[PDB]
Amino acid sequence: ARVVAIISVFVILLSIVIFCLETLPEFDPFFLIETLCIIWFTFELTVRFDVMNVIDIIAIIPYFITLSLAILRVIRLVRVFRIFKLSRHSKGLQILGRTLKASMRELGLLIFFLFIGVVLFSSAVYFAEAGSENSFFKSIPDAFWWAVVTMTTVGYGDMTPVGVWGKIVGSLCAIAGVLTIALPVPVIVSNFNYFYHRET
Amino acid sequence: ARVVAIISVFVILLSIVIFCLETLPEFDPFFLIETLCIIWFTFELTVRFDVMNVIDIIAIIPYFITLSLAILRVIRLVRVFRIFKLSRHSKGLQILGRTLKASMRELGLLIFFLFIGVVLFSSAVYFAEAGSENSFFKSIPDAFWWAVVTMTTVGYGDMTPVGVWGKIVGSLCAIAGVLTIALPVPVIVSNFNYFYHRET
Amino acid sequence: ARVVAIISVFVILLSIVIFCLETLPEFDPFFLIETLCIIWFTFELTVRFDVMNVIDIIAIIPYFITLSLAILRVIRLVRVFRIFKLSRHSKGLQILGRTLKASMRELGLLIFFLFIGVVLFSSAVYFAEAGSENSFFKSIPDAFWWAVVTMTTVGYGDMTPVGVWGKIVGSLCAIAGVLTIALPVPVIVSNFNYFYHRET
Amino acid sequence: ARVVAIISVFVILLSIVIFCLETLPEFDPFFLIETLCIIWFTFELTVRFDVMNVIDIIAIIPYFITLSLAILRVIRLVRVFRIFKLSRHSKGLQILGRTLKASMRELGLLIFFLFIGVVLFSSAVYFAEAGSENSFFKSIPDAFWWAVVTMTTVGYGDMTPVGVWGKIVGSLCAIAGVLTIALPVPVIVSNFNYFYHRET
Ligand SMILES: [K+]
Ligand SMILES: [K+]
Repeated sequence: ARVVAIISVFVILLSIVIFCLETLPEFDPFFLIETLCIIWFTFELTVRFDVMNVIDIIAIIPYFITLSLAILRVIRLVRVFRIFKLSRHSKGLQILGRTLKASMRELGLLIFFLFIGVVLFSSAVYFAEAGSENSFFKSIPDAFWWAVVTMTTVGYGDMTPVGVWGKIVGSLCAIAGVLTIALPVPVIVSNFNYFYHRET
Repeated sequence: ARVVAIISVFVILLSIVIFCLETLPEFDPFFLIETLCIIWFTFELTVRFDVMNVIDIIAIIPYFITLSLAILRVIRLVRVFRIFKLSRHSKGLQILGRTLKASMRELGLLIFFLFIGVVLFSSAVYFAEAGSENSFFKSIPDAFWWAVVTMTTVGYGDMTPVGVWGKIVGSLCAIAGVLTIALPVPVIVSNFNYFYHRET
Repeated sequence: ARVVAIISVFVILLSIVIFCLETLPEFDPFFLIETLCIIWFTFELTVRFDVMNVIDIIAIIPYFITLSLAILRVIRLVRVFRIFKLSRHSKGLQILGRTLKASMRELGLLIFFLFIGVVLFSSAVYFAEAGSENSFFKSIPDAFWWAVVTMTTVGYGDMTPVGVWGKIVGSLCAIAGVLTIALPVPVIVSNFNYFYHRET
Repeated sequence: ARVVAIISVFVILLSIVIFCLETLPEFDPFFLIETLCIIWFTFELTVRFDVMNVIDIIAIIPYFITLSLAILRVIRLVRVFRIFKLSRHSKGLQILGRTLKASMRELGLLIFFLFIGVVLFSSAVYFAEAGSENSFFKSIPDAFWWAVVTMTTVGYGDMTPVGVWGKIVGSLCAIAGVLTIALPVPVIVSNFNYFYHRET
C-alpha cells in the first residue's frame, strides 16, 4: 500500500518531468513514457471507480483526445493538471485547497480591489502621459500590465520615457497597491493557518 | 428591485468598458452607448433625489460639460469615477471606504514617512553620485522616483551606471523602505478586518 | 504659541524645498532664503538654549561652516538633516524615533542576517557564473548589490547573461531574502504599534 | 575568556574579508593571512576536541584539500562556510538555526507550493506565447526563472516581447505568488519570535 503510494508519486513526478522536457528544444521515448504514465493513471482511476476524482479524470482526457491550433495548445496546456494529482498524496496541498475553498469571498475581494486599482491607475497614467509626444502608453488597456506589476510590486522595468505626472501616478500606484494587496491577504493566511494546525 | 440592481451593475460595467475601449487606437457607437449609460445614470440620480450621491453626481458632470487641452484631459480623466458607482452595490468597496475613513491618521503617517525617506535617500544618492562624471541623477528631484520605487520594492530597473556609494545608499534605501511601508500598514489592515467581520 | 509653531513648520518645509530646488539644473534668491531660514533656526535655537537639540545644532553647522571636494559634498549632504527638525512638531516621527531606539537589537539582527545572506549568495552566484566566459559578476563584491536587491525583492533588472546555476542560486536568494526580511520586522512593527497606541 | 572570543570573531571576520577580496580582480599576503586564520581555526578546533563542531570541521577541510575545475570551484565555494562560524558567538544566528530546524515542514511546504506554482505558470506562459513568432520563452524550463521572480515579486525585467495572454498569465502569476509566499511564512515568523523571546 505504501509501496503503491510511492509508485504513484514517482509516476506523477515522472509525467511532470516528461511534460517539461518534451517542451525543450533538444527534443517515441517520450511518448512511450507518456503512455505508460497514462496507463498507470487510468488503471488507478478504474480501480478507484469529489474534486480529486475530477482531477484524475482530467489527467487522461488530453492523452485520449490526441488519439485550429488554438484548441490543440489548450489541451496540450491542460496536460499540466497532472501536477494536481499530487494533492491525493500531499496533505499541505489539500490544506491549500480547503483554504482556497474557504476564502472565496476574500479572493474575490482581492481580485475586485486589483481590478479597480488597475483601471484607476491605468486611466490616470494614460491621461498623464497622453499630453506629450511619443507617449509611453497607447491606450488605457496598454497600461493594464504596468498597473498590475506596479501594484503587486513586481516592477515594470524601464520607466524612463515617462514624465513627472506619470511618475507621480506611479508613486501613488505603488503605495495603493501595497495597501490593497495587504488588506484581503491576512484573512486567507489566517484560514490557511487554521486548517494547517487543525490537521496537525 | 433586484433586476434593477443587476441592470445598474451591467450599465456601470458597460460604461467602464466603453471608457477603456474608446481609448484604444483602433477606435457614434461609443457616443451613443455613452449617452445611454449617462441617461440611465441621470435617471437613477433624479429618482434618488453622503459620498455615494456625490459620486453619482460626478459620474455625469463630465458628459454634461462636454456638451486649453489640460482641462479637457482632466475632465476626460474624471470620467473614470464611474468605477466608484460600484460602491453602492459592492459591500467590500463600502468596507474599504469605511477603512480608509477610519485610518486617515495612519495613511497620513505612511505618506509622511515615505516623504521623509524619499527626500533623505534622494539627497544621499544624488550626493553620492554627483562626485563622478555622467552622473545618473541630475538633481535631488531627479532621484525622487528612484527612491519611491526602491522603498516600495517595486524596483527601478537598470542601476548599472551607479557607483559603490550609490549602491550602498540604495541598499540602505531598500531596507528602510521595507521597514517604513511595514509600520503603518498593519493598523490599516486591522481596521479593514474589523469592518469586514463586523459586516459579515 | 501655535502661530510660532506653524511658522516653524513652514520655515522647515521652505528650507527643504530650497535644498531640493538648488540642486536643480535650472538654478542669491536661494542663498537669501537659506540665510533667512538659518537666522530663524538659530534664533529658535538660542531661545531654547536630548536628540532634538542635537538636530537643531546640526541644522545650522553646515551653513556656518560654508562661511578636497569630498568634505564639501559631505557637509552639503548633512544639510539634509533639516528634515528631522519636523520631529519636534510631528508626533508620529517621535513615535518612530522611540521605536527605532527600542528595537535596536532587532535592527542589528536584520542587518546581520542580510549581511550573512548577501555574502553567502554573492559567493554562490559568483562561483556559479565564474565557470563560463564573459561572466556576469567580476568578483564576490560585484554581486553584493545583486544579492541585496534580490533578497529585498527590489529586483536587479536584466539577468539574461546568467546561466542555469546562477538562476538556481537566484531563486534560492529570492526565497531566503523573503524569509530573512520577514523575521525581524514583526518585532519592530509591534514596537511601533505599542508606542503609537500608547501615545493615542 | 572574553578576549579569546573577540579574537575569534575578529579572525572569522578577517577570513570572510580575505575570501571576498581575493575574488577581486585587482588581486602570498592573502595566502599567509589565510593560513594564519586556518591555524587559529584548527587550534581552536583541536582544543575543543553537534552542528557547530561540523561547521568548525568544514571551515578547514578546503584549506587542507588544496594542499576537473568543477570540484575546484565547489571546494572554493564551500570555503564560504566560515561565515557560519559566527553562530557560536552570535545568539541571533543560533535562534535562526533553531527556527529553521523547528519549521522544516513549513519550509518544505513553501518550496512545494513554489514548485507547483512555477510549473503551472511556466507551462501557462509558454503555451500562451508559443502561438506567435519569435516566442519569448523557448521551453517550459525557459520560463522557470520568470515564474520564480514573478511569484516572489523580485521582478523579471523587460516583458515587452510578451503578448496579451502572456500578460494575463503574468498577472495571475503575480497574485498567486503573493498568496503562496504569504501562506507558510507567518508560521516560520512565529517560531522565530518564540525562540527569540524565549532566549531574551
Ligand atoms: K517587490
Ligand atoms: K521588484
